[PDB]
Amino acid sequence: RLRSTPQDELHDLLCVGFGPASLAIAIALHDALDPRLNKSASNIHAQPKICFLERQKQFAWHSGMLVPGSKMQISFIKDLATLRDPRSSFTFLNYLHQKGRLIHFTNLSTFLPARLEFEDYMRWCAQQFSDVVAYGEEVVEVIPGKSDPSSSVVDFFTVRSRNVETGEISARRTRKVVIAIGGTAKMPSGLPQDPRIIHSSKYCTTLPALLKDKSKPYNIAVLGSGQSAAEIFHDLQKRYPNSRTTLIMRDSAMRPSDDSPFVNEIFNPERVDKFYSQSAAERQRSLLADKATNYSVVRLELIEEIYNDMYLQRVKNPDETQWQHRILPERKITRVEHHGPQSRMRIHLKSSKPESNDVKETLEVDALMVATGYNRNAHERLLSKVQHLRPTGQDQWKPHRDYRVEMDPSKVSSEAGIWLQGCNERTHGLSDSLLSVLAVRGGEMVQSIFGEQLE
Amino acid sequence: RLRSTPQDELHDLLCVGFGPASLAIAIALHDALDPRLNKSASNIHAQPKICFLERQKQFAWHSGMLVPGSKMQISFIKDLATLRDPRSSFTFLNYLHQKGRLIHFTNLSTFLPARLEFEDYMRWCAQQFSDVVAYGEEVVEVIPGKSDPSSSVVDFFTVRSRNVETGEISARRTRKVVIAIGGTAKMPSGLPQDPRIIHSSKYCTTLPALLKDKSKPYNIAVLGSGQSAAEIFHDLQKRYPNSRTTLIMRDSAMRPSDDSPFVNEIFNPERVDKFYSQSAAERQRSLLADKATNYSVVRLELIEEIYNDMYLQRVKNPDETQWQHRILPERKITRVEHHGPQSRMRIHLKSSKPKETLEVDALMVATGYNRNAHERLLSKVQHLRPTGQDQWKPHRDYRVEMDPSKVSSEAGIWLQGCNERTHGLSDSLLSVLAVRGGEMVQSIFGEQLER
Amino acid sequence: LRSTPQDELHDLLCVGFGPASLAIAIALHDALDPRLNKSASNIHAQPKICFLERQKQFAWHSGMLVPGSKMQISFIKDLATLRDPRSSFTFLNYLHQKGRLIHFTNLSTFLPARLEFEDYMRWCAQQFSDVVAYGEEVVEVIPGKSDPSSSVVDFFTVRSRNVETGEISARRTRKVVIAIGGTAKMPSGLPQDPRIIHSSKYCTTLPALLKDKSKPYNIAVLGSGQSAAEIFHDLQKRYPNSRTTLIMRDSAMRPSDDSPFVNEIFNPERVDKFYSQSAAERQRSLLADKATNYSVVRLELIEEIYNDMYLQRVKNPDETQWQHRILPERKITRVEHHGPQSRMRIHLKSSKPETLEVDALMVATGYNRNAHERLLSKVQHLRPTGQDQWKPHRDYRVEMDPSKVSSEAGIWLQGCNERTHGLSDSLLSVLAVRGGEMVQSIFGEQLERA
Amino acid sequence: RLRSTPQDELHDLLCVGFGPASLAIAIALHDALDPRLNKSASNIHAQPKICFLERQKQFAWHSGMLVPGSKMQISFIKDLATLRDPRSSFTFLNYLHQKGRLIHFTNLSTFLPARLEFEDYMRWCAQQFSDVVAYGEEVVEVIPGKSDPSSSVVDFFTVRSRNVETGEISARRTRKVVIAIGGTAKMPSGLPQDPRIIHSSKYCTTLPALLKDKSKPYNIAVLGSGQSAAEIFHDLQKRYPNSRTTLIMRDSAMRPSDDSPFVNEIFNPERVDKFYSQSAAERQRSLLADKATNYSVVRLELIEEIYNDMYLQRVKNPDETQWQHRILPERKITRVEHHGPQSRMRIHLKSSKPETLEVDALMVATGYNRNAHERLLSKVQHLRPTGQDQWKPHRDYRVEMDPSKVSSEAGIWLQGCNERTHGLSDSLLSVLAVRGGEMVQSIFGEQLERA
Ligand SMILES: Cc1cc2c(cc1C)N(C[C@H](O)[C@H](O)[C@H](O)COP(=O)(O)OP(=O)(O)OC[C@H]1O[C@@H](n3cnc4c(N)ncnc43)[C@H](O)[C@@H]1O)c1[nH]c(=O)[nH]c(=O)c1N2
Ligand SMILES: Cc1cc2c(cc1C)N(C[C@H](O)[C@H](O)[C@H](O)COP(=O)(O)OP(=O)(O)OC[C@H]1O[C@@H](n3cnc4c(N)ncnc43)[C@H](O)[C@@H]1O)c1[nH]c(=O)[nH]c(=O)c1N2
Ligand SMILES: Cc1cc2c(cc1C)N(C[C@H](O)[C@H](O)[C@H](O)COP(=O)(O)OP(=O)(O)OC[C@H]1O[C@@H](n3cnc4c(N)ncnc43)[C@H](O)[C@@H]1O)c1[nH]c(=O)[nH]c(=O)c1N2
Ligand SMILES: Cc1cc2c(cc1C)N(C[C@H](O)[C@H](O)[C@H](O)COP(=O)(O)OP(=O)(O)OC[C@H]1O[C@@H](n3cnc4c(N)ncnc43)[C@H](O)[C@@H]1O)c1[nH]c(=O)[nH]c(=O)c1N2
Ligand SMILES: NCCC[C@H](N)C(=O)O
Ligand SMILES: NCCC[C@H](N)C(=O)O
Ligand SMILES: NCCC[C@H](N)C(=O)O
Repeated sequence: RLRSTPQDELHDLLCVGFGPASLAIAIALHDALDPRLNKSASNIHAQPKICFLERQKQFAWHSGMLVPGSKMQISFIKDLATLRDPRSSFTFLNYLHQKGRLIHFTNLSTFLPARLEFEDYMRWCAQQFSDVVAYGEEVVEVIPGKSDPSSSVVDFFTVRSRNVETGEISARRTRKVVIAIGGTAKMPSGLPQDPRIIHSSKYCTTLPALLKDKSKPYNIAVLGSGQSAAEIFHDLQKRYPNSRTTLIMRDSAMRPSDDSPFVNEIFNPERVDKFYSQSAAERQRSLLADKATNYSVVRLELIEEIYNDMYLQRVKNPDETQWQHRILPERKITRVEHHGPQSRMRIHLKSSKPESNDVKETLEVDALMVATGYNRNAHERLLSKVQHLRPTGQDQWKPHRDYRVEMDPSKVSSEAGIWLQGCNERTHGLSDSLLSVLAVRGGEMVQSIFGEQLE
Repeated sequence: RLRSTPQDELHDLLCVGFGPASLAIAIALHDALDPRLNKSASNIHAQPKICFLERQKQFAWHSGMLVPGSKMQISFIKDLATLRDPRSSFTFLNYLHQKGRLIHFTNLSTFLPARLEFEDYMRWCAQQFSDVVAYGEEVVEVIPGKSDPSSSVVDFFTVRSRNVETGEISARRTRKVVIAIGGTAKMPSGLPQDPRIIHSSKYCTTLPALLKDKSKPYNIAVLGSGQSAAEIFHDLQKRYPNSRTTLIMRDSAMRPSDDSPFVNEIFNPERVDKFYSQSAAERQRSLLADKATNYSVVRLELIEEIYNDMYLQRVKNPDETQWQHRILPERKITRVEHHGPQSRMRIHLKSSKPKETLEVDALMVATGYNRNAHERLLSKVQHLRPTGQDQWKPHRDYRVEMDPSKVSSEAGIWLQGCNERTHGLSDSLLSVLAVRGGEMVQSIFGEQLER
Repeated sequence: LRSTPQDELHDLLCVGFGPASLAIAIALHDALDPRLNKSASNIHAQPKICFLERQKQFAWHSGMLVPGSKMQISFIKDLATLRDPRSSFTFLNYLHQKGRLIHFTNLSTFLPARLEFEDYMRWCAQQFSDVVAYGEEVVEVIPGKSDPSSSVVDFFTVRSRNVETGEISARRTRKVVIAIGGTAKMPSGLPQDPRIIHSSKYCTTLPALLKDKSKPYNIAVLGSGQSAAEIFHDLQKRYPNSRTTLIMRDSAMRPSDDSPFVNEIFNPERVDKFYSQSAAERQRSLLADKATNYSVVRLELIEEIYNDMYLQRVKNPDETQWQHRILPERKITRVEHHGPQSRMRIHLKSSKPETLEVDALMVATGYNRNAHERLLSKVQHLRPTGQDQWKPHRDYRVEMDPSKVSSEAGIWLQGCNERTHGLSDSLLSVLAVRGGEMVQSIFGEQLERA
Repeated sequence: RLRSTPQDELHDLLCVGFGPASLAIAIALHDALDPRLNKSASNIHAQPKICFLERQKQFAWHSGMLVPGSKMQISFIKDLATLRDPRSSFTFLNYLHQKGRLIHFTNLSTFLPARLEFEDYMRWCAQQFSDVVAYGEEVVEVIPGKSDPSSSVVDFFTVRSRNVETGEISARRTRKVVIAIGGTAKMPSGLPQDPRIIHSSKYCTTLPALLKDKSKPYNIAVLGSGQSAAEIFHDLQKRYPNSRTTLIMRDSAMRPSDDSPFVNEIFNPERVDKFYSQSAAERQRSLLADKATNYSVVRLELIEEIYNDMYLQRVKNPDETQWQHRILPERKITRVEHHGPQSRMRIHLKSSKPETLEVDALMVATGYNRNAHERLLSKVQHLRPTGQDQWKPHRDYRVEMDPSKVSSEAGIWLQGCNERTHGLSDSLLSVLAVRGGEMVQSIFGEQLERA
């Protein structure tokens, strides 16, 4: 439970996006006000005026990548509450207990539930906050607010959102803003725009509408060699059984993701303090050394499955060029021909060896899945009408350790501010975009944003 | 947490033993009284008068088998509370959080903590009941009590215990008794008593006192082929590196324990209802069908290590009879000669099918456990049973049958941990303790807590 | 190995050309190779050998080449390695010849796909095409007396029916090997119907019955061993909108046991120890080791099937609503199948000492290994008087009355001797070593003279 | 069996070293001369005059690192013959069959034999070449020979070795030389030389002579975080149960070695052709991208074991600084005080980003160098093409020589030190079986074809 604020009142906090980062904040505030879990909150009566705006029509966790049988890449103990308080009612185990499913999950013997199940757990959590989440609202800008228009100090912010069904613009006033909008699809700048070129994030939701007949002999290419690329390549061979699929990667091979126990301690919540305090050179060097814990890597078991699928083809035909499904390593796409009335595009491939008697290959494909990752800079556009409130000379938003961005103290009241969530890897460590530290961080955020107010 | 009852007052419940079974009852009672876990408890004034008697000097979980590196045989999710309420403060995960170790345990990636750790967890739990647990008290009998002697109705029980340090006998009066005393060492009937013949349960605590010099080339035999035998045999080779150890088993081979997921559902808490209601013939048949889940089986990984160690010996010497450590299958012990001043006993071996001798400094007897010590403990109330029973018969709720004309309905005796035959293969393990503790709190204190 | 003209007196005739006989062909080849056996340089006389196989080409339980099915035994136990790793008929040399050895090395598995191990044995078998007559089903074995003045049987006539033409062919031999594997075991209570198909004919017969891979068929599977689990699992992929039901009289699928100490019962050198035990001892031993082979599923497939069921529970807590269901501790009491309805009605009762409407029932109830009894009925009078069963010696030669059968003639059994020779007899476990033993038993004296 | 050549004759081939690389060459020549394996070998009555010089007294494979329980890091299929011919009598599987051990190894279900076992397998191979291997001979230089008086062309080489027992210098003449001397111990340039500073390569042989009492509470430090460091650190805690061990590494963590299936194909024999023909810049980039397949990495299972042991210490005491065994990451050694009459050295630590210990010994597990052939060949380096400062092998491992200074019938080959031109597999067992066969063609092809 959290009771709603009338839309027109001045909010204490408005959060943009209701994915796992914002949801853990919602959960942490709930637990902070629960006197059974927090002996102090016995004397507390007033609840902060909180509001969440989410672009999707309901809570959903990367729905375009809910590939049948995909598993989480992280232990369920790192759910949205347990590392902060195992007694919380929002643990994965308590959710299973409520679904009457806990003993059955115990016999699974896995730390890595299906992505479908973990979505249901977080959907189960999120439903308990329906009175403070406005769905179908896409935030478009954040503009400065002044209670006295003749004042030179901004003391609140107006968040504007467009309803995804009507297009109507709504305005909500708040003292503090959290931006937790995840990542945007990153496409190679050389690729043209075309309904047959689909980022991995829209795989489950748009590809079936393009290629309607599940038995047709489509040619489908996949670009990339990380977890998204591997899952799409593996699934397409099951989803379209008569298809010819081609995995295109600029590396020489899929490489295994690293979560060996010592290396994995960089994701511990208490490391965030050490990481933040290092110099920019140390943080950059560290992120590069631990690259294989998260980016451009595939879970070993899935590498092993794809290799076995390829081995079976080799058993049937010693000639790799005749295989139904193929991996073309150390290639890059140099041209995509897509104009004209035909269904298929023509992809031109050259070696990915640095430009420093080469051969060019062509493919005709009905679709190209682009599994080339994500950017986390969409907040720059959302915050562009308040960036003049930054300190003189900053070209980028600067979060402190507590995730609040730096602002000119003469332009912004100390009672107003903006916080960033999920886009702070460079200052806060490889865990920032993941589920890794969300439970603990939600607690930190509730202290940071509401600590004085609750006390 | 739970406040004490004066020793001389009439108790609501007395529990004999403070192992995991009693600890689960204590925890569930705490949780039933916790307004965070039951809003239907914010309006509860009186805490029931509860008492626990434990013979050991502190909480301890088979400390004589705390073999270096030994692991749990069950997922940590089946702890003393989670399957009943994951919000409990007595979960394993919350314990880790209090110890500041939760994130580190996460990187272990295991469902099977070290036995040493799970002991500390339950010990951490047990400390919060220190005001209601009397340690160093060995219960010796349970005797019937009558508030009106002129009556034919037993309406309470007197539990007598001997202090392990002083020998003083104490008497406590209670309306209800729980017996949760675990198992006793099962010894083969043909073996004589000798300080060199030591049951597995006393391995860590007695053997080092006997074989003090860790460098001597002792001959040590081990009898059995279940989990206790496998762990002792493996550990002896590290503990006494120059020893010659011999594993003696009547089966042909160590066999893996079965916790494959469909088979493992017999341990689910909700199976207890189905199992309890089956006939005596069906109950026996299923326990025999599911034997490989618990008795006479070794965790697959431990077998593989032992086999690898033997394989390495074969690499060094192809003649098995010259090996330092040996496994002798399909053998039974027919005689042990032990009378004499000489240090070693002479073990005589025969085939286990329906001359070999070993001279040994010690024999570890890893032959399992019996669970009927309650029969001796309850013999002075045996006349209160319905006429014709030669055994104590627990109902589904674990309360034993008593002649309704001889025992008041407000008094009773419950059994815990010794009911495998009527309640399933999960009765003696950690499997259903969290849910079962909750059930017991309902059965014994439900009416009292509701009013 | 060079062929023998059909009409000549053979030294050895083998009935069946599956893995059991193939191991013999391979072992005889190696016994004659001077690279492997120095003495064979002084042998130019090859024994007169011939193989009769009922299938049109070599094939290894092809009605069960289920997509993704794996071997249940390490590739080291191929058809030659445990006898001689230098043999050209090893699995590793096959991979090397196919140019696949390093790629297989990167698979890091001891358990090849069944498809692959079948191709490995097919590669072996093709090198014996001159002594294998395919499409020939042996129908009887009949005694021969070469000396009209004696009553002593000193050879055998094996007659076979060609499966395509029906012509009956007769071949004379001094010694016979029967290595015809197993026959489908069906529960005695089940009626015959084209919709009731044993697991051995799953891949080959069911597709002809259920042609539309997308139709919402109800398909039941009976049993809980490796075949039941592989079919139950595959049907959910093969007919994705189907409703499948696994019917078992046990309470659960149970894991197969190949832990290292238990598994030593399959070692080649155990056969001597096993054979010499009493009948009661051998019977007790087979019962104690049942979980090594019968009524058991590889753990990984159990875990997989359980995971699929768990996903259904996530989607719907009501098991009775599931697309795919397991009904444990059940038995089939009646099958209603006479009628125009496309579906049969299966009647279920509890198996301790509800109905389904199904388009098909897969019967995964295992195999019998006694078909040799009918094949040998015209020589049964040659057994020692008082024996009601064929008795193999340790060397697999069946006992015969020395006053009725010349010592130069005899009959050997392969694959049907579990009760006398151990759990390894019907499997691949000891075939390479046993191939060697058979060549010594059958050709030892002849190869020495030669 | 290859027959020996008289010591004073002109050899066709002389090999420096008799480790696995040279042994694979010996095996491949044997197989090339076997008419059972190569049909042509029937019409060959001329065995090449071959000789091997090995400094150790008998075949031995990194005996200084035969840590109890250490395992191969490579599938046994990549033994010294199988990838070239599975029918060879020198396969690992055939060795097991000859030792009567094949079925027992099968029940192990592993591709990774114990290093102790794989050592014995290669020793079993090596015994069959005893007539052409001179043990106890340390090669010190290779000198050019001119058989034609007044000529300026080198057409043979003199290999000189010192007897390890007597110190006597022997001279052997050959037209072709193979250098296969493996790697030399790499020590950090800042550390001083002291009997207490011991490279990992001498762990099993030298540390026990230094720290003789296995029960004393030594402080033993280990430097590095690759496979050698991890095995020693792990072993020291078993070998010296009361010691205080400290792992010092400049990385932040031990990282797992990569042999996942697609990545691992860089080790396939046929990749050598692809790698060799790539540009110098492309080869350096590829070697950098695949580093985690071989250098500064630990087998995952071993990392997990070390992490488990540390977790247990955390269970016993939450204060990392009080643990018996400790890991100090992101440190480098800046100073060692060791000139003193006190038994312990003083190690000074600073951050390894761009504290003191007192220890009885420091194990330096800092890897290997492969450039000792430069010193062995220094008296023939004037024969390199003008302008080369380094030895350059062709694809077939023959080093380039000025065609006007060296007869085409003479030459020198390198084995194992050619990673920069031939791929990450060059120094390992990965391609030895195939490569030996290639070497037999390269060195003896014309000679065997004329025969
Ligand atoms: C397919 C896939 C699978 C995983 C992962 C990534 C991907 C692509 N991740 C990493 C992933 O970032 C993480 O699991 C969470 O989604 C991060 O939560 P955030 O709320 O910061 O992002 P996220 O993208 O989840 O949530 C942001 C939300 O904001 C909304 N939004 C965006 N713009 C808006 C606007 N203008 N107005 C209103 N709402 C807006 C979006 O609709 C979305 O709901 C992961 N990590 C891990 O530790 N373990 C794992 O197993 C995985 N699995
Ligand atoms: C070495 C070993 C290891 C395990 C297991 C057994 C053994 C021998 N078990 C099974 C084991 O029975 C179970 O884990 C618990 O110990 C069950 O606890 P109980 O409380 O029923 O008795 P348990 O034996 O624990 O404790 C009963 C207590 O009663 C006391 N007592 C006895 N008589 C008394 C008297 N007259 N007066 C006072 N006190 C008395 C004893 O001192 C003891 O503390 C197990 N199960 C599982 O599910 N997972 C696992 O990993 C294991 N591990
Ligand atoms: C699906 C499946 C999978 C396996 C296994 C069984 C099944 C059903 N087995 C056990 C199996 O029995 C063993 O692998 C071999 O098939 C035994 O070979 P046999 O040659 O003795 O019989 P098998 O059935 O192979 O061969 C007998 C042959 O005789 C022929 N035949 C029969 N009657 C004839 C006649 N009258 N005239 C002419 N020819 C006739 C048949 O056509 C057949 O080819 C196994 N074991 C193991 O160790 N590892 C494993 O992975 C497996 N896998
Ligand atoms: C502890 C350890 C363990 C392994 C490995 C390395 C180390 C340090 N390796 C890599 C290793 O390099 C490989 O196993 C082989 O030993 C390489 O064989 P070489 O014969 O080229 O050198 P190697 O060092 O084996 O042999 C060279 C020989 O030349 C001798 N020698 C040197 N100088 C001489 C001189 N001047 N005169 C005479 N003789 C001289 C030496 O005595 C030695 O015997 C490995 N790789 C892999 O693929 N799998 C694995 O499991 C392992 N395991
Ligand atoms: N002996 C240990 C058995 C534990 C049981 N498999 C369970 O899951 O409860
Ligand atoms: N059903 C297959 C059993 C094979 C047996 N484990 C063996 O190793 O021979
Ligand atoms: N250091 C050992 C590397 C061996 C290599 N992965 C291979 O498979 O050949």
